[PDB]
Amino acid sequence: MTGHIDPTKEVFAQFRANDREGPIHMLNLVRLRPRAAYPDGRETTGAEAYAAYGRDSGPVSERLGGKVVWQGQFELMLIGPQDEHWDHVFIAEYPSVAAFVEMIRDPVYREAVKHRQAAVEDSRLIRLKPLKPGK
Amino acid sequence: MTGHIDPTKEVFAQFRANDREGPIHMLNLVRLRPRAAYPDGRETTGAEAYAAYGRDSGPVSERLGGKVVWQGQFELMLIGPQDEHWDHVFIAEYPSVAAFVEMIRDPVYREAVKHRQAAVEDSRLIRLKPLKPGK
Ligand SMILES: [Cl-]
Ligand SMILES: [Cl-]
Repeated sequence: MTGHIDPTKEVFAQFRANDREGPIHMLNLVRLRPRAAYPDGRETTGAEAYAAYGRDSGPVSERLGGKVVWQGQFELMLIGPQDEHWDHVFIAEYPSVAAFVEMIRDPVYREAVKHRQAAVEDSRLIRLKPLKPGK
Repeated sequence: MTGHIDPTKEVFAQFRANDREGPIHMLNLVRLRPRAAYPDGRETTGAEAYAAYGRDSGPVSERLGGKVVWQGQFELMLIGPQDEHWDHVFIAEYPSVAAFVEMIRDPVYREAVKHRQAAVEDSRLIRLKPLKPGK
């Protein structure tokens, strides 16, 4: 897959534009590459690289209010194409758009994400407003 | 569009094949038609048809242990293609694979789902095993 790894500048501007007060839930669908694509040639698995991203970004996220509020192990694409499969599926909550922006501006995060860039073959990051589960 | 609306028979077999004990979380991503595509030709919005699906399927789901455990309003595809957007995004929990199979076999559900078939332009239905949110 030549898939989607990073957000575009235009769409991130849209993210920041919609700054309504309230938590944001970030649904992540991540397909990891078998071999990590670092610029230096280093040879490691996508999983190992994604782990490093996690290890190094965790504290920044935690400090600014991020928390993983749901996580699941992928078992089956019951409706959808079979070429779609995800290795990590989770929802991260942040208490504000501003918290998320501060995370992605953090110098420590900006280094950690270099690992994500090397790790991810394809992904989705869907921004949602949480609802009371009654439609 | 030619999206994915229903599960294929082969993939549903795989779903039933994996009958490990424990709840299942079903992540639904649903894109609705502007105009519902029933056999009748009747004019209703996709939203109206999906409403009817929910209305008539709710009791069956409830009776067999189904519950919506998380639900969100789509705000932005931050990472991914901009043509991907979803009108309904939620996670339904069932206590077993069998509970879910009994739902989709229920004759009341089998009529309700006709509304889903009319409503949905494209969708994903991802089966997950819930994890304790620590990687
Ligand atoms: Cl996130
Ligand atoms: Cl479901």
